[PDB]
Amino acid sequence: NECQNYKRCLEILEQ
Amino acid sequence: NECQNYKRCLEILEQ
Amino acid sequence: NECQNYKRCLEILEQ
Repeated sequence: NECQNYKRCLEILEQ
Repeated sequence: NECQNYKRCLEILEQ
Repeated sequence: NECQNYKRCLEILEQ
């Protein structure tokens, strides 16, 4: 997998 | 998506 | 769930 959703969540939550 | 699992993991792992 | 993918992404991105 590409970590796409992980990165989206990281950007939104800032943690 | 809702980042539900991401948040669960973040809370457990504390990082 | 096991947070396996979350942990992989965390290790790669280092955040």
